Amino acid sequence: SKEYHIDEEVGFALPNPQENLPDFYNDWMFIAKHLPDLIESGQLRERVEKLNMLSIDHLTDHKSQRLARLVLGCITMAYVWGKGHGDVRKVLPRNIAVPYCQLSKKLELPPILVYADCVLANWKKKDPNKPLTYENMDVLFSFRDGDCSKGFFLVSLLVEIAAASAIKVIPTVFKAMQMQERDTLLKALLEIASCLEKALQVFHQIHDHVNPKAFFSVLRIYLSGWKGNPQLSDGLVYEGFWEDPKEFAGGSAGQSSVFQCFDVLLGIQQTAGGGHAAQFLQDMRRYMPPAHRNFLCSLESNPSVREFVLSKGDAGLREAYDACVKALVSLRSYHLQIVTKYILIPASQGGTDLMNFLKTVRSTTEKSLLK
Amino acid sequence: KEYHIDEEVGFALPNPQENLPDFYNDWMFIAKHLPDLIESGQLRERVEKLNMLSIDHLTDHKSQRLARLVLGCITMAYVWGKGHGDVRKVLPRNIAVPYCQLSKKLELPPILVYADCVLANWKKKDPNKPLTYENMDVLFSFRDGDCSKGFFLVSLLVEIAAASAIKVIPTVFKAMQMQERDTLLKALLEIASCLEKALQVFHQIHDHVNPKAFFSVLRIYLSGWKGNPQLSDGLVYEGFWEDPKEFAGGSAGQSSVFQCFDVLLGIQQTAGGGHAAQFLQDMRRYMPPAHRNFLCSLESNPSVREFVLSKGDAGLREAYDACVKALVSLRSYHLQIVTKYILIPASQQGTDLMNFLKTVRSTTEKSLLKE
Ligand code: HEM
Ligand code: HEM
Ligand SMILES: Nc1ccc(Cl)cc1-c1ncn[nH]1
Ligand SMILES: Nc1ccc(Cl)cc1-c1ncn[nH]1
Ligand SMILES: Nc1ccc(Cl)cc1-c1ncn[nH]1
Ligand SMILES: Nc1ccc(Cl)cc1-c1ncn[nH]1
Repeated sequence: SKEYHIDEEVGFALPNPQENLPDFYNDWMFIAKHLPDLIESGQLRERVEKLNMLSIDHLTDHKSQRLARLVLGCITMAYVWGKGHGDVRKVLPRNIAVPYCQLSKKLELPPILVYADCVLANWKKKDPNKPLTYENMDVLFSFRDGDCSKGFFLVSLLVEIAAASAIKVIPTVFKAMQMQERDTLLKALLEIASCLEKALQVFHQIHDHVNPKAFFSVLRIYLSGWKGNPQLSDGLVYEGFWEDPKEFAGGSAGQSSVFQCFDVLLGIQQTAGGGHAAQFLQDMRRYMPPAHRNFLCSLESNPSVREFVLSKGDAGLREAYDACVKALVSLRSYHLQIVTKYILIPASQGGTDLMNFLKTVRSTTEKSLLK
Repeated sequence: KEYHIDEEVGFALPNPQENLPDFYNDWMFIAKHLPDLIESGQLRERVEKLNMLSIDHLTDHKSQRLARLVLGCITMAYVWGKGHGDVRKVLPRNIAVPYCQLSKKLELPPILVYADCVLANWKKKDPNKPLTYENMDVLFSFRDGDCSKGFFLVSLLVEIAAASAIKVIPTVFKAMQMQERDTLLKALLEIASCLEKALQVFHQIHDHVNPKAFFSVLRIYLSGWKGNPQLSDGLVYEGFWEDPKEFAGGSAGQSSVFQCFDVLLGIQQTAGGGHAAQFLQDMRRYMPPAHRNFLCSLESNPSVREFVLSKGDAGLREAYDACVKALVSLRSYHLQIVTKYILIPASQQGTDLMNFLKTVRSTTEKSLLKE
């Protein structure tokens, strides 16, 4: 595509993100890399309260401003959720609060671990001269041992890389519509469908590397935020930045541009209506990087691929379009079954509005089939 | 460009349609005699006796904007009735279905919206005269003595005064990239000139609106059903949705030209998770699609604010500040209007309203070039 910071190889992810900061900031990363055994010992909160306020004026490139936001975001999650059994810190220490916020609002992100931090900037290749498989990859940061966070972040990133392969044929879709290149558009839409289809096969790998009683009971709590949470009723205080507490939702895959872009490409207005789902997905855009909003906004301001394919009466076109929407329905319906496996049944051993929420998005997707 | 802009009237609808196809005479009669039907108590009767008219005989965009305006005023008149408290909670099928079908086609919620009752609700008496209050009028009003002509036309007149600055928005972004310091100064000054002229047109609101008529009559018919005690969980659109849906009443926050200058001047009115940032973002779902595409696409370009901040140019900075100073004066003068037309009439039988508008103005003066 364009300078929207989209890689041809990994798409919206950060290509080969940085693992080490300037040693100026080694006080920070010492904490982050040893979080699994700093939380167990009741000494993570104390060592955070010890650190003195470092300045953000020495983050040179963009790749280490991201790495900094990941470290500062992972510490912030570990500090406020503690061991994970209902002990909550409602005020973030001053000497890490204002470094987190000063950086965050220079990348136009909210001061909390978002999807682009802990997934897109949170990976590396085992052998740098090797492909992109679950074997040859490893996550840079985890919360506590045995939380399956390496499985969760990676297979989510792997299908992100899988679907993002279709991003570089989006410009083909829009210009085939402009020059009336029917055959090109048809092949373009078919290629998009093959990517969303194989992004579902990569999505099967979650049964192998994430365990339900693990995800629900440890990794869920560290990825929660302080927006509409009874544990942090009025939000979290960023000491020294805002005197009042600020609310921010936790990390979500709805904060991925790849996963929202195909809905606006195919003309599925998932943001239309006053529904809680249409509202959530819109709010989650301000939790995406700025170049990633501008890409979704630019897709919105293009002629509807749907209404174009609708007007042609082309049974070939209308099947290639229906192929893409069937791939999103299958993904969302298979995604519904794992929510039964990884939230519903673990919670058994309120929560019914979650399935309604997701079924709302699936139904709107499935109500966009042409024929 | 293609954002459906007008050289003279801007984001307003250029010379809207005054009549619909005689197929829809059943609708047009109810809208054109809205005060008489409500005054006699026979409006809800003639709406229930309506047959379902297919929206298919509405081809032109202008004939669809007129129908949205007609159906919207009838809808507002049906729900509120006499406006004294006896509200209807179910919108009859024979108007709810054509309403929602048309709203779907135009990507707007099924409720009366600024783009209907201001941008599409006006007429030029003499085509050879200028766009002045004595040359213009409205198409549809709610009650007798509701001062609908004043409120809508003063707003529409202000919208045109500010839209005269939209044509130099590409000049500002052209000059920033080609590094043309002179024309960027001239362009910024021209923007500040138009905004200060809009404040002068805004003064007419004292002449054609009176506080009692607005607060007691017109304000009622603009109220929606989102977060309202009288319609707890929305409105029934019979035959189109099994469940009631919530939607917000009309607001000038639904106007793009009033949100765009904040976006242009780098004044992030939408950053953070505050109520004000949320409300203004929520209102973009109430603007025409091409109008809300223009807002976020302005967010894509490099920020005019940080560019002026780097150039250490007492000329540039004084010109950039002049625009921000014009917004702060418009927003502060608007607060004197609110207390006259809402707060004071409330005191002859509120705060969260003021604290929103104070927060929005406070965010603008934070953008004054001293930080
Ligand atoms: C244990 C595994 C998973 C669980 C329990 C789960 C659960 C959920 C929940 C609760 C939501 C509601 C929105 C929110 O609360 O953030 C959601 C939405 C969503 N999830 Fe997941 N999820 C899982 C794995 C994944 C993965 C691996 C992906 C993609 C790589 C994904 C993609 C999405 C998307 C795109 C949405 C937005 C709604 C939509 O697009 O239909 N999920 N999921
Ligand atoms: C009787 C006269 C008026 C009253 C009582 C009034 C009241 C209000 C209210 C209640 C809001 C908050 C938004 C909402 O609650 O929906 C608001 C905001 C706003 N008003 Fe008005 N209004 C009046 C006239 C006007 C006019 C003629 C304009 C024309 C430009 C205008 C421009 C705006 C704008 C742009 C906002 C959005 C907030 C902002 O941009 O700062 N108002 N006003
Ligand atoms: N796949 C994910 C990866 C990272 C984060 Cl922070 C959240 C998710 C997710 N949110 C909803 N479902 N899955
Ligand atoms: N919308 C989605 C919902 C759930 C899952 Cl698992 C994936 C997607 C998606 N994949 C590509 N685009 N969107
Ligand atoms: N000026 C307006 C014109 C039409 C409608 Cl529906 C609302 C407003 C307004 N809302 C808040 N302030 N002004
Ligand atoms: N932001 C505003 C708030 C209140 C009023 Cl009355 C006008 C404006 C405005 N006019 C042109 N741009 N902005």
